[PDB]
Amino acid sequence: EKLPAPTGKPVLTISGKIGNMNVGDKAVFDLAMLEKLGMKTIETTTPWYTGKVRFDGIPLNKLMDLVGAKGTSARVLALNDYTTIIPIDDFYKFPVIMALKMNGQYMRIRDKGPLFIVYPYDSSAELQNQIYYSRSAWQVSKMIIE
Ligand SMILES: Nc1nc2ncc([C@H](O)[C@H](O)CO)nc2c(=O)[nH]1
Ligand SMILES: [Cl-]
Ligand SMILES: [Cl-]
Ligand SMILES: [Cl-]
Ligand SMILES: [Cl-]
Ligand SMILES: [Cl-]
Repeated sequence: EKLPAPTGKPVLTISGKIGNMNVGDKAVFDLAMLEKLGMKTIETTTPWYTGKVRFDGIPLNKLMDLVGAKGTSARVLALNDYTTIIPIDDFYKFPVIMALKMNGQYMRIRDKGPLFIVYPYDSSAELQNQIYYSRSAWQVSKMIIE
């Protein structure tokens, strides 16, 4: 089905090698649109917090299927200047999510919110390294499929 236009203010903008766009050559999502997609939880320890933290968000695998991603990598840009490149295969290899809530509460824009890419770190020794930590971009605003 076609992808609708955002009614609310945009929180995420996907562009690049995508097949489904709603605003020009881009897939723009308001918070409401993101929540229409199924949610998944990740309960894991992290190098940013003490103990386990509960992350609720949308799996990036279904997010890629929704925009019809046809690239190999994803250039993730933070609200300011942070940049990270994630191989799309990570989304199919791992149940990575785009977190919206942390401990059942929306993330504050001042902290990691509104969007935060999280991997299930404690689920695999392989995920316990800087590679995956560096790709866990917070305050996400744009995604470019390359
Ligand atoms: N927005 C944003 N997200 C980030 N996600 C992960 C990491 C890494 O843990 C390291 O700090 C840098 O690779 N740094 C950042 C960062 O600076 N900014
Ligand atoms: Cl809004
Ligand atoms: Cl909204
Ligand atoms: Cl769904
Ligand atoms: Cl390609
Ligand atoms: Cl292992």
